[PDB]
Amino acid sequence: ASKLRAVLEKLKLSRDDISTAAGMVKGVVDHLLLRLKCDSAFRGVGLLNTGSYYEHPNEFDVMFKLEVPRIQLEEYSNTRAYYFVKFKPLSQFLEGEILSASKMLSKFRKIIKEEIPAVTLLISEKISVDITLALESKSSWPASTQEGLRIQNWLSAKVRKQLRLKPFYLVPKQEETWRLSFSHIEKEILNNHGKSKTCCENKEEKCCRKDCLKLMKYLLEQLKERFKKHLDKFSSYHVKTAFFHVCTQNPQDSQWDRKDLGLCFDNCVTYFLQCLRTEKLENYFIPEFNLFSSNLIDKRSKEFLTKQIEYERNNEFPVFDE
Ligand SMILES: [Zn+2]
Repeated sequence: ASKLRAVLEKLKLSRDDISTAAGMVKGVVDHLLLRLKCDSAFRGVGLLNTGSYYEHPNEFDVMFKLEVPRIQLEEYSNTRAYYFVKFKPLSQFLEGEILSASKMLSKFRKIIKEEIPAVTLLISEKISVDITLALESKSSWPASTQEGLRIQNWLSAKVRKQLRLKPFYLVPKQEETWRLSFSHIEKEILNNHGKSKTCCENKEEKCCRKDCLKLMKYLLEQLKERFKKHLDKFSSYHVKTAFFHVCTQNPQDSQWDRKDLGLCFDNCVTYFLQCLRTEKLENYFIPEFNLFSSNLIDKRSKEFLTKQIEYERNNEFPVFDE
């Protein structure tokens, strides 16, 4: 549809500005990586490479991963996503048997501080980088994910098995808990997203999946930008999660034809609206973890965002107007 394509054209205008800043961040990040490598605790550290930039302007997100030897997890309450970690030289942060996140974060923060979720939010001039520490575990994924990643009918059972052989990550968050992270898998599915292995590799198989995700993120950004903080709790992660569920529901590449961009976008919006109304948005990897629970976002805010998105959809997205 013309309006949506005009919006996608407008977003392209900002590409080089994002590009150039990325190389400035990358220079600083490359610089911290080497100094973190000197410290005993962080000697194995490396760059995970994930998030918006890696997937397809002043804000950037970077994850530092650290290989931790044979890990053992303990689920904080019945949270599904939060854990204490223990083992089957990081013993300096051991609270007896349990790895202290705030001990690890304090030194991690101090080293970067010396050099100059999120751990560090740091600055080169008008560049905000969030830097996150992630423990890497090459073990089987925890049981809370056993019913997650429901890609079998879309990306295939074989791909699901291959993805679950990859490591998983833990990011520091009733204190001292770590949360599961699969940002590496999120990037892999967005960049290898078709039922056809050649989806978006030639002119006959251009789908509109990525453009739909971009449009959904831009929709939420624009609605937030209009308010000085009713929508503070909503993030691009909610939009991305909802988008993954919509790919599951529409597994065929022929359901994402570029010429059907308007209909595909409507699908994404209508699903996100359903999530708002039912107050349920399951983490794509951890189904019992409800991103839209009342513990996380009050009923009123969810109700409020429902009204605006409903208004936008019923009037052809005036927020996207010239
Ligand atoms: Zn494609």
